[PDB]
Amino acid sequence: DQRFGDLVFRQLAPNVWQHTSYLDMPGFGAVASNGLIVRDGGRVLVVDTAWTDDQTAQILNWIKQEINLPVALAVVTHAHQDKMGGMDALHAAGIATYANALSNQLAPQEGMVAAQHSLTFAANGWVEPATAPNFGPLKVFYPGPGHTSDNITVGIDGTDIAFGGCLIKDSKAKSLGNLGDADTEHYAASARAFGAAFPKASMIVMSHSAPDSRAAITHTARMADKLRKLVP
Amino acid sequence: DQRFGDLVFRQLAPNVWQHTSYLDMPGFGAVASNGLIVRDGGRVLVVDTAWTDDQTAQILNWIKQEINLPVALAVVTHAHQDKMGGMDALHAAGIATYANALSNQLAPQEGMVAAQHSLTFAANGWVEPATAPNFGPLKVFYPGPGHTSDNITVGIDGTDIAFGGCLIKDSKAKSLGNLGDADTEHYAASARAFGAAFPKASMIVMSHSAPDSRAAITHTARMADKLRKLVP
Ligand SMILES: [Zn+2]
Ligand SMILES: [Zn+2]
Ligand SMILES: [Zn+2]
Ligand SMILES: [Zn+2]
Repeated sequence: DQRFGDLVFRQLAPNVWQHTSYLDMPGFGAVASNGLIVRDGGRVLVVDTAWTDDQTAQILNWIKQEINLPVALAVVTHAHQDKMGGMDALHAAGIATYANALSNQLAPQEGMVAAQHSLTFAANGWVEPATAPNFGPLKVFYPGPGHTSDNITVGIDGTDIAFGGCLIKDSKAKSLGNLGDADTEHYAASARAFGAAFPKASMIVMSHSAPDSRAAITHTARMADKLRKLVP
Repeated sequence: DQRFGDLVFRQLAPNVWQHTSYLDMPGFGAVASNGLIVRDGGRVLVVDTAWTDDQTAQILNWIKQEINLPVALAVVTHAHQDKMGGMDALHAAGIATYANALSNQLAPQEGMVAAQHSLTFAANGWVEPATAPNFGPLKVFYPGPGHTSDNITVGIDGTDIAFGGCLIKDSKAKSLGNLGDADTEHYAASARAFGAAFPKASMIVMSHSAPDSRAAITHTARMADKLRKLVP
């Protein structure tokens, strides 16, 4: 695990790294958020920003020093601060940014700055390739509402890795979330859709926990299931 | 205002009618649901099905008898029974059907049959015209999650009418109704988006009330304001 400033990096495969940023906040402590960095031939692809523009810049600085390839594009997984808080740093660096159209639509409402481009999805959940030009091994899937209405998901082709973002909870989590933009009705089915979209992923990377097995997916849907009846 | 089988039709403008149908529920008597019929030159456009296939067939029969123009297409406003229950009646009649891609994605989970085509929306909420061919005066807008994640909205060009579907409740409603699929965080902003998208609409048609003034929007948005709670 390479430390770089306030960011931590963990190689998950040749060509794939997890980036982790921390939001240092009173009462709680540091809240971790994870994203991905993927080397695809002669360029780098990033999934998710860090919490802040300055932390995101540090990712880019780490990429420069450790990998020394240019960053072609970033995909951002939904319109929350842990995923899109550093969009300005990506834009300032001349990186082409992508998000779900709905994520761009909601961005202003949240405190976020919108990605430059909007991804669109088929009825099957799969991204319309015309809207995701040159994503290389990044396979982008919209599993349905869950953690959020806009949440998207990313598989990394030629690896066992799939990224659930904040949709999939840890195999030992007890809660699905605190905020009313989680879709309690559909969550379980969204969790499962994700699993069905990347049936070969054995390593399941997520926003707030160390990578886990496919048990995270099962656990997350099960939770979602039991809760559906208890929400006031 | 006219009765035809177990449906009710109400002319709202030259060229525009409200269709009403009823589903007996155990919770209480007949529950009404409203949709639209629009004459555009030499063809008819339909917004929303009735609750059932049979009831939707009667809408077609009424169109035949009262307007006697062919039905070019139907747009459906979200994946719930009152809006999409009659999809099979539309497809058996050879009518081209459209829904939010998300509505089509969610359909199976919801007991619904998917539309034949998927609508896609820009970051600003307006429908991508390439996905909505020949919609004539139908101006389709996705205001953001509210009643449902997938709820869409329709303005009728050259009229004062805007259709909020189940997003908007009338200005005298005691509640926002069923919140099971609702996005409590974004609802108020989605309500307002709708209003901002059709700033000239003075007649606001909705799924479960008689047409109302713009006060319905304000009232809806304000009820929804009371749903956002800060969570520690
Ligand atoms: Zn989030
Ligand atoms: Zn998160
Ligand atoms: Zn509904
Ligand atoms: Zn309804």
